[PDB]
Amino acid sequence: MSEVERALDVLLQEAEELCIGSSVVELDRIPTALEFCREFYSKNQPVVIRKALNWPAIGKWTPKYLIEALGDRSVDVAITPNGYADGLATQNGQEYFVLPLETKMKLSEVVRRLDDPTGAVHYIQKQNSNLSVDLPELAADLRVSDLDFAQQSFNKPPDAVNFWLGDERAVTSMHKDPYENVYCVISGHKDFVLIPPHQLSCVPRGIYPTGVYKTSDSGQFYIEPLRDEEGSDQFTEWVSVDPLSPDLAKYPEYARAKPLKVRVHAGDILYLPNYWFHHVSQSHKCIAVNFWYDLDYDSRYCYYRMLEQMTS
Amino acid sequence: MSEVERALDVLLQEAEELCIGSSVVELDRIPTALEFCREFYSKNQPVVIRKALNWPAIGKWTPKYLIEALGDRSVDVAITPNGYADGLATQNGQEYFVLPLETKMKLSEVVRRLDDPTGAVHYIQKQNSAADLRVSDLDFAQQSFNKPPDAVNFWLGDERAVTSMHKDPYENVYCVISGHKDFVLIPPHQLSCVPRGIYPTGVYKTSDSGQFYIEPLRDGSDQFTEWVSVDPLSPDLAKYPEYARAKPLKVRVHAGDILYLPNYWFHHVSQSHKCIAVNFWYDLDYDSRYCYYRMLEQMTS
Ligand SMILES: [Mg+2]
Ligand SMILES: [Mn+2]
Ligand SMILES: [Mn+2]
Repeated sequence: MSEVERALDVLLQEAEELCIGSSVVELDRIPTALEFCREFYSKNQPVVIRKALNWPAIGKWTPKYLIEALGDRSVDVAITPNGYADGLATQNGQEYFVLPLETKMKLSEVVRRLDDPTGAVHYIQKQNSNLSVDLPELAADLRVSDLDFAQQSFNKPPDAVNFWLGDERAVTSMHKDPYENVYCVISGHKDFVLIPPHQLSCVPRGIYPTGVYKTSDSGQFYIEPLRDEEGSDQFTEWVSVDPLSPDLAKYPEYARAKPLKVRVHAGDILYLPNYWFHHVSQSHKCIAVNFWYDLDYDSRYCYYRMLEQMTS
Repeated sequence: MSEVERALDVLLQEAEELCIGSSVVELDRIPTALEFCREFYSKNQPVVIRKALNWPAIGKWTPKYLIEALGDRSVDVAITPNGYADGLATQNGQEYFVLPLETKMKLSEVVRRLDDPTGAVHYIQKQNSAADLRVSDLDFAQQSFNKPPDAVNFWLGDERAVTSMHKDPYENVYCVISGHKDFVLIPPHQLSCVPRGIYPTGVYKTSDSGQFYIEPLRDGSDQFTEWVSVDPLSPDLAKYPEYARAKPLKVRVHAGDILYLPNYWFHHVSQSHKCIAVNFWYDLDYDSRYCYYRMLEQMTS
């Protein structure tokens, strides 16, 4: 055992014994601002609040209603053959991190293609504050003030408000974000697998060549590698494990992770704290809105960077 | 640089660019419980609140008044020859970590011996948990700790009494009643910059002749203690060059001020002569920072 490995062992053993990040707390009532700050924000600890929201959207947001309310405008949509936008796929003996095929099409076309269980996998996943930038009308059916219990801890308005509408086959592969995340399912349900930052040494991460999904004149999908001016591949660091069916012989370290499963239904709120690993699945035609707030830096970020150094 | 040292250098580089724990925040008024939780508790960030308390004590309490109040009672007094209780001391060519000679003498003699610079260094340290204090003024912090104080300690002592650098595993709310207290503080993540050593523990004892000496303490093979080796006021940067990378903070806390010293922060304390203070300890609520700190301790072992 190296000294670095001994230190990582100490970290994991202490966090296990102290029950750090070992569960998703489940509440039936929205907590006070002080409660949220003390018990979840300051501990970097996820919580799900059941049936917290009765926004008008939760009732009325249907694909048909959205087509009418948005005037059937053209929307940006991501397409993959496999359902893994921003995810690993193999071609000609090489594993790539692949970006989705991104295109524009009328919302009605998106919905028609969500109804074809055979064709390519579609997802309105653009994030980048796509709700407030590209679909501001939708904001009228939300009451963001209801999120105050959490916002007072972040102490700033959302840095992004995002809209998700997805196929059942669209899976978000495990990754982390540098934001505090308040996730609100409007219709259907989302299934989360979550892993806390301090378990970084149990999550295998690899450096992969990057590609993008393109389609041939025949409509056949393939991966086009991104190979830049310097000649080399364009590389991306990405989580290597599939949480739904992990290969513990290939990745012994993942045996030491304790992933947490939570399902979030229409009207539920999920607080996903900054730098938590998450893998996301969804019911068919699931609609969700999420609010991202920039993180307030402390020593835990510096420790996380140190862990990245140690596990490199 | 080795693997462990490359990791520590990454830690310190990231904390230096973000200036983590680079300043003791200064406040004019007592914050809300939410403000304190969001800004200070959750960030492990020390803060000093100026002229925050208007307790009766701050006016009344003196050696003279305390005499008449408790009535010349016998009190728990700590005594040292050098003024370094829980500090390092040399004897027989070997450096020891020495606990204080603890005794019980009546409080009128304490005051007499305080202004004799000829004698030993004395100070009173009591853990009794009154009507001259408005403890509710600290609710803002209590609500963030979500439990009453685990201890309330009274302190009265000599300017010669120096509390050497060390860390505590609890949240500290320090309230100065009379005089001022000088703190040198160091963030926990700078542990690798603070040189530590293993020392044989002892206790101070007086002779037939009243002469002080360190009695090596034992359980046989005698006990040992890990203790910080550097003196922050006159550091030896040639003997301890890693300490050049630490960035200590200095803060003076006056009568009526409140200092929040977060758990596991290194601190070296001094004070004016006959300074009086109280402080409230709260047992920490364990989080990821503590686990990282145990890891960091393993890396600097
Ligand atoms: Mg796998
Ligand atoms: Mn994400
Ligand atoms: Mn202390």
